[PDB]
Amino acid sequence: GSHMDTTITQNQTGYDNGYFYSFWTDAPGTVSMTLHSGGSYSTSWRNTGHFKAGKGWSTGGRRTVTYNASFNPSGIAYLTLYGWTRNPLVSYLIVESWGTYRPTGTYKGTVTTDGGTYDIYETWRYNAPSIEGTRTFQIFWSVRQQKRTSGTITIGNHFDAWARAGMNLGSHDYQIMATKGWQSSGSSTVSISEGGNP
Ligand SMILES: [N+]
Ligand SMILES: [N+]
Repeated sequence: GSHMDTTITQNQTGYDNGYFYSFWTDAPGTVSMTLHSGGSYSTSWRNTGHFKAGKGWSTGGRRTVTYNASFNPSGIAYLTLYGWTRNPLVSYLIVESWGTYRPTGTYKGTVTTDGGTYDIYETWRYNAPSIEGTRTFQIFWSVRQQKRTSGTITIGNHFDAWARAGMNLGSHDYQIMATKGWQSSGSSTVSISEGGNP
């Protein structure tokens, strides 16, 4: 594209081609995010700490989104539609692919959506970094039963299934198609846009 790509290595957020982006890590210098044209970005990490990087929207909602990804973890990493709510403070992850560790937790059934079935889990995070600072909060999970690296995510269907399982979201903060991980190494290239049939 005409876009002059840049590479981010320090915690930050902003907009790029109308897309909200977020980069966060506790191991600066060991992970980078490259901003591409439109809703595209790449990541690269080597012996990192915690990291999360993605493009999407500064205010989340019941969007139907379509993505395409190259996802290459050597350890614990996820390819995931990732977001936050406030009141209550909740982090949620719709997990499309994973590395050496598949997420698990308190199992609350399944949701079938977008050509596949997802396991539903709730976990808790204690005194951890958040959009509200150091906090204890819920994590809502949908983990696809088979990995994939492209397709359409009907976010509304996950929200509804969680609600039926008694997993209640607050007022939406950001919502990104993220590459997230803990330590080890890897790379990703991810393209996201709103669109596709719900
Ligand atoms: N750690
Ligand atoms: N993690």
